[PDB]
Amino acid sequence: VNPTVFFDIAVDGEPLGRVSFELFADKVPKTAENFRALSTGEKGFGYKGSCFHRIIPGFMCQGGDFTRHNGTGGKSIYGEKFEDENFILKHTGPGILSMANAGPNTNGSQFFICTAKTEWLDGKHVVFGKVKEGMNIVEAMERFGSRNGKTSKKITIADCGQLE
Repeated sequence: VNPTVFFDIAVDGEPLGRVSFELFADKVPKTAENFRALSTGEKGFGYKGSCFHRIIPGFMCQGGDFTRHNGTGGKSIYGEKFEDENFILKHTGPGILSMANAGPNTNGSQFFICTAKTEWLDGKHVVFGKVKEGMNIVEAMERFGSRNGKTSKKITIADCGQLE
């Protein structure tokens, strides 16, 4: 019953591969629905064509700023930034999908994929999904990042949507 969504990743415009996600709608329905709807584009805006603007190897890949492309933008499907739904799920290792934010109850569209256990984020960022297939593609993405997060190649979501 939990939705599955996919991202088709490109690097400087060349296809890299697909990464799918299980979205934990049974535990965090409002947060999972936000990400699902942005991935299908069914509200008229969303992730398709956006970039991963901050990649720090051994740490995480951050994306979802489809409005300013640099970490300062993005917006939810709810017309404003929304609340931290709960912190039931923890940052337990690589593949965890979590919401970026600018402090309590400031969720928009930005998210990150963990590439290591990041337990210091527990209780600060809402975990809402996990990579299902294509962890190897996130590992290939990670190699284009750097210590300060700048990417050495443009990493874009060439296509995205809902699976099954």
